[PDB]
Amino acid sequence: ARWFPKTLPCDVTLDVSKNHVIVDCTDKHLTEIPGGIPTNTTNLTLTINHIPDISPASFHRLVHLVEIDFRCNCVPIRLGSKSNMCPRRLQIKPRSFSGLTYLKSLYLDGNQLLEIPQGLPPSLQLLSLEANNIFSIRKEQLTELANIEILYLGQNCYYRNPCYVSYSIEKDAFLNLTKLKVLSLKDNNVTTVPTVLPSTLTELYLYNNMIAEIQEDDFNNLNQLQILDLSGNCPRCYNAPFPCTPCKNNSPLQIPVNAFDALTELKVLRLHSNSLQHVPPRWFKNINNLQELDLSQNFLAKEIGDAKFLHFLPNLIQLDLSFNFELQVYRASMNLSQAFSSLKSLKILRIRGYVFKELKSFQLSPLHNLQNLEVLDLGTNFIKIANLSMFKQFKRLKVIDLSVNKISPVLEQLYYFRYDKYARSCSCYKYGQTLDLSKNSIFFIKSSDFQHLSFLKCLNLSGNLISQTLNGSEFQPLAELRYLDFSNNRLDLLHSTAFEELRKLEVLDISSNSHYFQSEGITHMLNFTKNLKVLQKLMMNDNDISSSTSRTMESESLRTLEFRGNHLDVLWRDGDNRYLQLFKNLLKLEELDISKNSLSFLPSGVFDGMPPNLKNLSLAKNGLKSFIWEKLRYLKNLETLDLSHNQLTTVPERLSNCSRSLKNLILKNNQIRSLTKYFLQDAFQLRYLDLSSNKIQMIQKTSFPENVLNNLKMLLLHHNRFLCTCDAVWFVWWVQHTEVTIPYLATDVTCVGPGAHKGQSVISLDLYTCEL
Amino acid sequence: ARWFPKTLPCDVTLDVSKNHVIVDCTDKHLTEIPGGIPTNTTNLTLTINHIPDISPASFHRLVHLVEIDFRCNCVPIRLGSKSNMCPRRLQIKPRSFSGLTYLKSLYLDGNQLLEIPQGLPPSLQLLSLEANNIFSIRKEQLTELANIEILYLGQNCYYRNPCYVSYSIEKDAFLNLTKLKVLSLKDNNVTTVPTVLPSTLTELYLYNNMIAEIQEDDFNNLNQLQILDLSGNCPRCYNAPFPCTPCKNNSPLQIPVNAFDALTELKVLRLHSNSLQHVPPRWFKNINNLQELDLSQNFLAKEIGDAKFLHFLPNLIQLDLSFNFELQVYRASMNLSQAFSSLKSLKILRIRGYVFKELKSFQLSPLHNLQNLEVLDLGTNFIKIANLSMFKQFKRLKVIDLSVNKISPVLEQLYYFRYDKYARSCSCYKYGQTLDLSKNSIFFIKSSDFQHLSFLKCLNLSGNLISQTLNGSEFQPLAELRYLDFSNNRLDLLHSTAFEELRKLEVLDISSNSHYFQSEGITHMLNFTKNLKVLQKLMMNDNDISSSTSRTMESESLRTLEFRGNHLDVLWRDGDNRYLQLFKNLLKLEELDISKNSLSFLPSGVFDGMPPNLKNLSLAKNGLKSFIWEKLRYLKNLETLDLSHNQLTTVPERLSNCSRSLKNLILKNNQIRSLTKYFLQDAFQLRYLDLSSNKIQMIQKTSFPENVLNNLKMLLLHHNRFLCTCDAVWFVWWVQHTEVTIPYLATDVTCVGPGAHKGQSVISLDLYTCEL
Ligand SMILES: CCOc1nc(N)c2nc(-c3cncc(F)c3)n(Cc3ccc(CN4C[C@@H]5C[C@H]4CN5C)cc3)c2n1
Ligand SMILES: CCOc1nc(N)c2nc(-c3cncc(F)c3)n(Cc3ccc(CN4C[C@@H]5C[C@H]4CN5C)cc3)c2n1
Ligand SMILES: *[C@@H]1O[C@H](CO)[C@@H](O[C@@H]2O[C@H](CO)[C@@H](O)[C@H](O)[C@H]2NC(C)=O)[C@H](O)[C@H]1NC(C)=O
Ligand SMILES: *[C@@H]1O[C@H](CO)[C@@H](O[C@@H]2O[C@H](CO)[C@@H](O)[C@H](O)[C@H]2NC(C)=O)[C@H](O)[C@H]1NC(C)=O
Ligand SMILES: *[C@@H]1O[C@H](CO)[C@@H](O)[C@H](O)[C@H]1NC(C)=O
Ligand SMILES: *[C@@H]1O[C@H](CO)[C@@H](O)[C@H](O)[C@H]1NC(C)=O
Ligand SMILES: *[C@@H]1O[C@H](CO)[C@@H](O)[C@H](O)[C@H]1NC(C)=O
Ligand SMILES: *[C@@H]1O[C@H](CO)[C@@H](O)[C@H](O)[C@H]1NC(C)=O
Ligand SMILES: *[C@@H]1O[C@H](CO)[C@@H](O)[C@H](O)[C@H]1NC(C)=O
Ligand SMILES: *[C@@H]1O[C@H](CO)[C@@H](O)[C@H](O)[C@H]1NC(C)=O
Ligand SMILES: *[C@@H]1O[C@H](CO)[C@@H](O)[C@H](O)[C@H]1NC(C)=O
Ligand SMILES: *[C@@H]1O[C@H](CO)[C@@H](O)[C@H](O)[C@H]1NC(C)=O
Ligand SMILES: *[C@@H]1O[C@H](CO)[C@@H](O)[C@H](O)[C@H]1NC(C)=O
Ligand SMILES: *[C@@H]1O[C@H](CO)[C@@H](O)[C@H](O)[C@H]1NC(C)=O
Ligand SMILES: *[C@@H]1O[C@H](CO)[C@@H](O)[C@H](O)[C@H]1NC(C)=O
Repeated sequence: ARWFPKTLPCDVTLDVSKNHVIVDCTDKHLTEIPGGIPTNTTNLTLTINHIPDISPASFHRLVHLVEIDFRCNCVPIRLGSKSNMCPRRLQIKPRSFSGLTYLKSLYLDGNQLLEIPQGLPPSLQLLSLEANNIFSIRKEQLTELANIEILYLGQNCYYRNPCYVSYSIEKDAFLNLTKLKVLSLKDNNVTTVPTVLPSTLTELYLYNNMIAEIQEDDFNNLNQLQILDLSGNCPRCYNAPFPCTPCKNNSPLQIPVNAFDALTELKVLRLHSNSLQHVPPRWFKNINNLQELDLSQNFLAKEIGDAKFLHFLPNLIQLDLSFNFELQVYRASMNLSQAFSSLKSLKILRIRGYVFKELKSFQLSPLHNLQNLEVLDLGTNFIKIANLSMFKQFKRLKVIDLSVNKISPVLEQLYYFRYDKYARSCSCYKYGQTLDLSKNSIFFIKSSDFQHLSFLKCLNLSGNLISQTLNGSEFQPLAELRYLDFSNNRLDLLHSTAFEELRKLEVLDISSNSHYFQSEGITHMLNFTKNLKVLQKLMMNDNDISSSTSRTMESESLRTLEFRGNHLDVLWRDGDNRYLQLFKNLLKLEELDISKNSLSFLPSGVFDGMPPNLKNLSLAKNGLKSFIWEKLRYLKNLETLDLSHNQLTTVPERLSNCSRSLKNLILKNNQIRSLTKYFLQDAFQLRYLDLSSNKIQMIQKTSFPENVLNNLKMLLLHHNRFLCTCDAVWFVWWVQHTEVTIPYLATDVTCVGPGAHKGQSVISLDLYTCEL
Repeated sequence: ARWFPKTLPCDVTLDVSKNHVIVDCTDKHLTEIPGGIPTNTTNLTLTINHIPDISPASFHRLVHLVEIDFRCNCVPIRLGSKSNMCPRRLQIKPRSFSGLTYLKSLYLDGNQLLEIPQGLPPSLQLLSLEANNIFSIRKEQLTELANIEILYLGQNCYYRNPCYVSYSIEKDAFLNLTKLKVLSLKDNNVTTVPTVLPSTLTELYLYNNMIAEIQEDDFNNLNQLQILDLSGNCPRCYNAPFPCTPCKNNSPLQIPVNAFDALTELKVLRLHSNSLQHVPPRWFKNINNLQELDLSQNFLAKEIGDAKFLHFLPNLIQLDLSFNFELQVYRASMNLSQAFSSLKSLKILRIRGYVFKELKSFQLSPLHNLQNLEVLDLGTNFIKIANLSMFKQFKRLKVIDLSVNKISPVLEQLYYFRYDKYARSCSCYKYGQTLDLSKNSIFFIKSSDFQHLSFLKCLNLSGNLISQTLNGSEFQPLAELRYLDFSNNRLDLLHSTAFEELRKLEVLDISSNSHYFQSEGITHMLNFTKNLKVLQKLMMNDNDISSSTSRTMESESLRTLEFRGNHLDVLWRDGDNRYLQLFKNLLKLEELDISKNSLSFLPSGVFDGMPPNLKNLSLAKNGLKSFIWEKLRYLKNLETLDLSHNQLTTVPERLSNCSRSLKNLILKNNQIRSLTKYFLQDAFQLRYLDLSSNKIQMIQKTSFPENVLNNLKMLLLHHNRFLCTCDAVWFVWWVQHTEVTIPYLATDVTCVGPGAHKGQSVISLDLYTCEL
């Protein structure tokens, strides 16, 4: 169907609309730029290869290049692979870029460049050189960047990439860059705010450096600036998960009361981890459009009880005061000043790590009339006592986050403590008001705990110590709850009435409640689903279920059931019939996940026991060694069948005879060593076939008739054991000229033999000697 | 060093003392008995193969045979492989066994035999036919077994192997078996005790059948009988994890009060799961040597409060009353009759599954002066309340097991519910007094909870809900405790004084306490070990540890540290120096397990940081892709290094030059494709080398100097990718003629090629074509 196979080990994409021809050679194990990149090419990406040099030959004919992404061909030793270290830094010849008169972006991050490449074209707007070894910026070396708008110079001198000296910036070095809009000098061992900066700046990033003092003429001319980040200068180093040296005498970063007076257009000010003990109100008189303020990881515990500066922040949308506890203090309560009530625009308020024992309703009084307050995040505070009913006054909020506390009767997992949360590399909220009580110490629950909280749409009890026999009496106020996360508890299904009070329950997660399922003789009423008339999705993963008092689960509403990580192999012990219909009366079940169930075989009758409308069935990761494909005829609405990561050695003789409906067949990571002679014959609804990571040596046209292959949206065959003899002539030819999508022709569709062709990719194979 | 290689795919062993030449071909995928079995063979095992028939040729010359183990060559389909089902039942030709004049044991279990094989020689003493299809026993078919003493006929008719009729035993079928001592007819659909049985019987197994009544004279002549098992006739079927049919009206097994009057010699009486509601004292009038009584899984709850039959059991050693609770009752307390006090020889009392809310001290008073009580087992009782100090009156006991209860302020896992716990296939007690509180609902602890338990040597709190900051005040009475299992809790190491109260603690398990290590910003004092001056072994597996407030763990006593399943990869982030000596001041550490720590490379300084007496180091299952072997010289006492299940591709050029001490090198399950030219040269300390499951094609003699091979206790080479060309001539000759121990030369030391030799064993390879 193609006259000319593409040998090029890169994805080539066309945007005729944006007149962009995108060549992506990310991570293709290249040691030189490939030959034959399309002449018209605009976007060329070579990230994560081992190309040792750039020279005028490199970009060649590619005079239409508007972006070169040549990152991480020589990553700093502590940041890159230690099994494939880069031996000598990237070498950039003179004259390598001067010819590309249209070049608008040059990414050279992570190549151990010692100096800024020069001879760059006047079209250049973005220059990225993060994670190199450039720690002296001289103004003459920036002449070439007259038109530059975004300059990334960070991470050239920090603990993961040390330069052992201070960062040096010549006076006024960036001033004649009259179009510079974003300047990043983060993670650089900078000692002073470089002056004078061009007034064009909208974004200035100076965080995680060694700046101890702000002079007040540092930001005199930054009247266009919108983002200022001074975080991590004089860091608060307690439990730092990276090497951290605070400023001497525990000094804060010193910012004169008026250093921000020119920042008329400042929208976000990040002063995270500056060891601040006060926030002088005078900082903020001339910014009255500030919307985002980060004051986390300082020493502002008492300042939180005062905070006169809040009165000057009426347009503030986000305010972060997390981790300001003073070391070794366990406050009894939270003293929030009334000044918080003047934060009329406030949508996001986060105060993690204040560390106090009791939260009572009055201490949140300053927030009672913040009419757009959407998120109150009080996590990681070791609160032991809280009347949950106090949150009736916050029916308005979208998320009340008490995660990680000690109560008893989405941000990254390393977020507040990560060194550079913005470092570049080479959930039930949608249902409505959410109260997150996850990772707490609630050992018992009763309906009263939730009085005056009827409005809740999603409730998170994940990771508590709830080990009680739910009989439908524990959650009665929560008449609108649609989502209950009950995972990582010890649910005791003694009563088939568990959870039935939640009459609008749509999603129930009782995954990882294996405690009681792991001990013999305990009763488990699995048919409790009969009572949740609205339930749509039930997750009971990793429960170790191997016995059930009830022989059938019943639901008229349930569409998806996650039953992964249990012991259906024991429930379906060969000879025991009693549970072969456990799922039959889930009448609108469309998706069943029973991967990870040790099902080395499926008893006869499992398929007949499946509910009538099943579309998507996962039997992955079961150690399946045999499979009676013919019993798929019982699965009359089956469209996706996932047999990945098993021990299957054969495919059916006639897939067409096993199902008239199957669309997506996933057979990756099995032991298949060859296909049956007429495998796919007349399988006209087959659309997706993953056979990757098997042991296939040959594929003849008998098994892959082209009138079924050619309607495949995708066809995965990488990581097999292909034998590229003259007997393979049709498969090699078909792989070379098909329009069907086959991922990884470059890196993993390969001959294992014979000898001559070993490790050679099938797409590059010349089999002319088979035709003499 | 051998002139004649052993090609036979079976382990051949010699016992010169007992004149046993044992040939073990268990599970060698045999389709016929291998050729060349030694003529002297006495013990031949062919279990789990696919040998389709036995005929006189089978053993033709093996006339010294004393035992043939020919089990599971045709397992019943519901019991056996579905991927390699047996197609046709085993066929035994006439006269196949009559020649083996010394045959004393014949195992033919699991071959779908239709009839008792005939022609057996009169030497035969043991005959096993479990899991066949022989369900009609006729007196004529047993004449041949005149000298028989042990007869296994069970599992020929039950739910995993159905015969669809009742078992038939001809009247007096076994009477003329004048030497029969063991008769087993378990799992057979037997309906009546077969009569008359020979009076030689010492053991009779009739369990899991359909016997509803014992006749008064069924055991009249069994005056030599020692073990009677009538369990599972009229089963109690509640929560049965197998198909279970009770007797009509849930009636008990009916046993006349005088049925045991001849069993003067009975030591073991098993009446498990017989739906008994009373135990008539009259049963035990003439049994005065009973030592073991199993009364579990009945309806004897009320009887436990009465139990006049105990007065007739002064020699009883074990009594099991487990799982006798009445359905739908949650008794408030346990009523044990005062008659328990007449059980003076009692060593083991098990009453699981009585189901009561409170255990108070007065209720165990019938046991206070049982002077040989060693084990009291009260697990799986849903006890909600128990004052632990009551066990001061049981200092004499070895194990107090309150496991799997609901207390708050070694047996099989399926044991009382297993169908046939004796079905045949084809820990801190040693420290002293043990109180097992594992799998309970103890969320908070304090010193008084253990008042008057100063004697305890081991405490199991595994799997409770303890989520508190231990500061060394919680265990203060436990002055003699040597072992604390604290696994599966939520340990909070805020204080480095945790556990210091346990001043004689030798083994501490805090594995699987990952909860608080999973949230950022929490303080974890890993140096709490300085305070335990006798601690020998610390397990902290699977805690997900990735951050630590203390930089060094300190101990003067610790020998073993299990640190598996954590995130040393994060702690030792490349560029972060601070934790590279975390184990350095554990001065007597001899064993470190830091497997499963995501260590894809080891930062420089890890080996230098290791404590000075480290002998045994596991870095298994880390995704290790590179390894600087030379740094092993920092481990001056290294003897065992485990690098198994990683991604290593090369071995060092000279292992001897990397370590002067290394004895055991485990490199299994890596990506090694070849050995260095002088790999093992002068490695005079090497004793054990595992190179199995790699990708090795060739091994030359330079790499395996024979003055090093001859000091190997073992050398594992199976499952590589050996290439049996003429270039392999030395390795094929050496494997065939060496005396070094190599497991699986028969089964998994195999050629992948070239062509002719694929799948062929190296030991069988004839390379004369390489010498013409
Ligand atoms: C024996 C194996 O079955 C099993 N399986 C479990 N999963 C389970 N859980 C608990 C449990 C215990 N205590 C606190 C909890 F939160 C849970 N129990 C004990 C129990 C036994 C019977 C009854 C029946 N009710 C008591 C009665 C009769 C009915 C109403 N009357 C007051 C209630 C509880 C369990 N027993
Ligand atoms: C977030 C910082 O790190 C961290 N790490 C943990 N692991 C942790 N655990 C708890 C905890 C709380 N309450 C119940 C529990 F069972 C555990 N807290 C809160 C806390 C913080 C400080 C102090 C120290 N105070 C100063 C003293 C001694 C004590 C009282 N005196 C005034 C005590 C408790 C924790 N805080
Ligand atoms: C940041 O700058 C400081 C000071 O310029 C560097 O510290 C010097 O490092 C060398 C080599 O370790 C020492 O001999 C000097 O005494 C250090 N000077 C001071 C003042 O400490 C430091 O290495 C730089 N940091 C990084 C990550 O490169
Ligand atoms: C044990 O014996 C009973 C009868 O003694 C067998 O039950 C018969 O099975 C056939 C086929 O399943 C039925 O058509 C009969 O109605 C059954 N008879 C009775 C009285 O139930 C039973 O199959 C045997 N059990 C096993 C495991 O083989
Ligand atoms: C291609 O490069 C241009 C110029 O840097 C950029 O604006 C555009 O978004 C890129 N498009 C793609 C698909 O990479
Ligand atoms: C509930 O909290 C847990 C634990 O923090 C989290 O993993 C999970 O995603 C939350 N549930 C939802 C539905 O977001
Ligand atoms: C269910 O059990 C709870 C205790 O968890 C109890 O308070 C309640 O009365 C019970 N509900 C019913 C309907 O029996
Ligand atoms: C579930 O099945 C059990 C049978 O053991 C029955 O007692 C109970 O009423 C059933 N409950 C529901 C909700 O179907
Ligand atoms: C060999 O067979 C005899 C006869 O049954 C048996 O007593 C002995 O234990 C067997 N020895 C071994 C090592 O299998
Ligand atoms: C438990 O009994 C002991 C006597 O051994 C007594 O000292 C203690 O007060 C009792 N504790 C409780 C909670 O009843
Ligand atoms: C403690 O109990 C648990 C669970 O019952 C068990 O796995 C563990 O082996 C026990 N600990 C010891 C030291 O035997
Ligand atoms: C240790 O903490 C416990 C609470 O777990 C408290 O009762 C006790 O007073 C504390 N003792 C010391 C010495 O800090
Ligand atoms: C553990 O190390 C910490 C370091 O912060 C120290 O404060 C504490 O006293 C140490 N504890 C012990 C028992 O050595
Ligand atoms: C080394 O340690 C492992 C446990 O991690 C143990 O299985 C093995 O026997 C030890 N080897 C020696 C020689 O002590
Ligand atoms: C390794 O070999 C070199 C060269 O013989 C030698 O100088 C060095 O001492 C050796 N190291 C060890 C630890 O044997």
